[PDB]
Amino acid sequence: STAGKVIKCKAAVLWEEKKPFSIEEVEVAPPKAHEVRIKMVATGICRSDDQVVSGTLVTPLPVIAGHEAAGIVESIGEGVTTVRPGDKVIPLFTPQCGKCRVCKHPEGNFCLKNDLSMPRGTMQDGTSRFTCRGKPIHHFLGTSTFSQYTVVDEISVAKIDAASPLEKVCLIGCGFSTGYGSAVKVAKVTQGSTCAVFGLGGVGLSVIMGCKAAGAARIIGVDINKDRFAKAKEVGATECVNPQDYKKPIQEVLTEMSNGGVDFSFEVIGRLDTMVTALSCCQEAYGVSVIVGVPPDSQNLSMNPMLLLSGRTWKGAIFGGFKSKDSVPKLVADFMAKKFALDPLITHVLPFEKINEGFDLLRSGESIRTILTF
Amino acid sequence: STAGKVIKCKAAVLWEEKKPFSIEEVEVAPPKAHEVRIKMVATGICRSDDQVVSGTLVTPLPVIAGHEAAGIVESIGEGVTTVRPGDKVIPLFTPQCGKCRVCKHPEGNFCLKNDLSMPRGTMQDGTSRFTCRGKPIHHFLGTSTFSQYTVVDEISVAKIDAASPLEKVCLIGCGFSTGYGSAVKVAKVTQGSTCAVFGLGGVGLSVIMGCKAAGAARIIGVDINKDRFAKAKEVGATECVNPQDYKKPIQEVLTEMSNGGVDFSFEVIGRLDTMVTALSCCQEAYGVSVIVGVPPDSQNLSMNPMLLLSGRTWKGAIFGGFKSKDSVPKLVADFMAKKFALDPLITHVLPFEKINEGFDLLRSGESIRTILTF
Ligand SMILES: NC(=O)c1ccc[n+]([C@@H]2O[C@H](COP(=O)([O-])OP(=O)(O)OC[C@H]3O[C@@H](n4cnc5c(N)ncnc54)[C@H](O)[C@@H]3O)[C@@H](O)[C@H]2O)c1
Ligand SMILES: NC(=O)c1ccc[n+]([C@@H]2O[C@H](COP(=O)([O-])OP(=O)(O)OC[C@H]3O[C@@H](n4cnc5c(N)ncnc54)[C@H](O)[C@@H]3O)[C@@H](O)[C@H]2O)c1
Ligand SMILES: OCc1ccc(F)cc1F
Ligand SMILES: OCc1ccc(F)cc1F
Ligand SMILES: [Zn+2]
Ligand SMILES: [Zn+2]
Ligand SMILES: [Zn+2]
Ligand SMILES: [Zn+2]
Repeated sequence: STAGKVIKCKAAVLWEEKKPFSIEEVEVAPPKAHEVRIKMVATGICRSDDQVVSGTLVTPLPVIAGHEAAGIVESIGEGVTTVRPGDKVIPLFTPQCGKCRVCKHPEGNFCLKNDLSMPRGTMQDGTSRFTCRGKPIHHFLGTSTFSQYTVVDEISVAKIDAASPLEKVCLIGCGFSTGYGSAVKVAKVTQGSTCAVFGLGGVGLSVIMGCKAAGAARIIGVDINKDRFAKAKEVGATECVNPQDYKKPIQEVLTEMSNGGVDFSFEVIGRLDTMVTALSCCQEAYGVSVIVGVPPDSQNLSMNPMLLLSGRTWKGAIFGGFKSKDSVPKLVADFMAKKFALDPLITHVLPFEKINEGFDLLRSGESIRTILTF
Repeated sequence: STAGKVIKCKAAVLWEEKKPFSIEEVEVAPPKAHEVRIKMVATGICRSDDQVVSGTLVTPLPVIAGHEAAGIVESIGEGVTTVRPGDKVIPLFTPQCGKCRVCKHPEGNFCLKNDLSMPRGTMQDGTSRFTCRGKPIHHFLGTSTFSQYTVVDEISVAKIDAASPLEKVCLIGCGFSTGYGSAVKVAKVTQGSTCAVFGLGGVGLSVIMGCKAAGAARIIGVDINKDRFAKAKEVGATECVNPQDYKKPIQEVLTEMSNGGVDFSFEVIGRLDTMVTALSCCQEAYGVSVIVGVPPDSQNLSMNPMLLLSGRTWKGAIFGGFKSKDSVPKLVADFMAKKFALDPLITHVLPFEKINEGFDLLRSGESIRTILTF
């Protein structure tokens, strides 16, 4: 008895940059044509959400943030054919319209309907389904998961296994898939190679899982927080180094360790300097470096193009290069088949009402992934 | 008769930056172990040699430049097994030692014995085989082809078909292979794709040849000199554009023409601004951009890493990605079998004695490639 009606529910609203989320009542409009309204079951706290609070990732405010989640369909608008009420689903922060040139390309995944390149913070139709204190609130990446209910366009949701544990597979909505895919699909890590992963938070650990699954012989974790090394080795790092321990630049250390440069490097932090360092540490003639971290808004890096002329390949990707709607159900199935592990990424599980505390664990460095439960 | 003795011959010596070459007598020492002394037959004037004169490409002076050439073995040092006196050969400015990690890698070609990354201007043993006015003269990229005779390490020379027309196949020693391989081996241009090529000199025309060979549907030539357009279309460009004709930046023009960005772009000029423009004009999610041009010494470019994070691939390569000693003889065999044409690249021919006039033709923009005959 909620279908077709406005739902009044709790959501975490970000009214302004550099302020705590405000947990309060919002109104969620019913889904229009080709839209899906979801009751949220679990959502992760991803560094990108903090970057929105920090102002380094720009998107229109006020906003309902959150993009890594899973829930259950409450209702569908007219014309929806891929999910039904009661289905378990994961919102897709990168859509898959299936009709654009990128969707049709065998390698591309950054669908042209995304709200990332030039964020509008609305539904595909340019409007919002959220109201709070009488004011319209923006959506974020077409997902907006920090709410007991959200509405998403059909191209931004995927149906998953009805038996999946939503408090774990929400990670397939961002963190896990991004890291894993950056290794196995974007870099295409090869058996017996040497990999270096800069940044050992939730996404970096997933890159390590991918490098191990691809059969890398050496996976060097790189982080300035040594507290992260233990878990990195658990999931597959063979060695870990802290740049702060050395008197010489880390790229020099890594080139020496790998007898001339690594086969694959990954920047999984979001800093301009580590992107160049990661590039440099890969072997100059055949090395490949993948940018995964989201850089600060509007800032350019500076680099010497001879680093590329010698033969290096540099690339970046969103969401591990996975075509989202095709891939997410498959990843959940693979998870149910024990093909990979999600527990090592989860360090804290908190009620949704503790979202601010969850963000504090992330900022302090205490957590890898905190999952919020509704 | 000359075996084991010093040979006195004419060479084009560059005593100082920004000055004409001095054609005068030099002394060329006999080859030491694993060295090969070559009587030169033809050499091309490549933009890189002019960059040495300009000082934008740094290597120790005074020097005998020249690196795109063919000739006939005059004598071999002790232990040489891959060429013999009388064989036709092409010197390799990127060596192939066959032993280092890069030589052993299936994709790499920038052998660690190269004299390009940290140029010393000598033979592999750290010394010079050239004397002029009683002073030692530096080698260039282990080739030094602007001389009637040169001495090269065995790893920097390839034996070619004894019936090869040396005044045409010298281009396989640089210009043609670099461009053609940049398209077919490095970028891996696909059938039906859209390519954009920045710079329509000798190497850019070779990239067009490779794109056409690979089956590209559209090949867009980009150059500020419209006099280059006719020849570009002759070798396969479908359209040519001069950035100076437009009010908007050329990456916007190319993105418009290609309905969202090109599949493959190539920077074949050597400017920092065009490397970034070329990267930008490839499609944001799956585009590939290859840097072929040689940038000014020690200068960094500035770019926004979001260009990569969306999915673009950026890479560069030396000599078309070709393992040099393995590939050169195969490229010559293919030329002899009419698999590709070299004549369209050659616009002028002069005797070696007119090398300065040859450089004037390149600098004025009149020539594509001038071949010098000894
Ligand atoms: N490309 C995408 O689709 C995508 C998806 C998810 C996340 N991201 C980006 O990935 C990055 C990683 O996200 P996360 O959730 O793992 O973040 P996180 O904060 O959990 O991990 C960051 C890690 O980097 C380390 N670090 C910080 N500064 C460092 C330095 N100078 N040198 C070495 N290590 C350093 C930190 O100690 C921490 O362990 C963020 O920028 C995030 O926005 C991108
Ligand atoms: N990677 C390698 O192994 C390798 C090998 C050979 C040459 N190179 C480099 O390749 C580059 C091209 O060599 P080339 O012999 O073809 O040179 P070239 O001078 O014959 O051609 C350069 C072309 O660029 C055009 N151009 C100049 N400025 C431009 C601008 N702003 N926009 C568009 N077009 C512009 C010129 O008009 C000209 O046609 C040089 O930098 C050279 O050193 C690299
Ligand atoms: O973590 C989700 C995410 C991924 C890429 C990006 F550029 C912004 C963003 F929010
Ligand atoms: O044209 C030969 C050549 C190729 C690449 C480079 F970096 C320098 C150089 F001289
Ligand atoms: Zn699409
Ligand atoms: Zn995320
Ligand atoms: Zn080698
Ligand atoms: Zn050259």
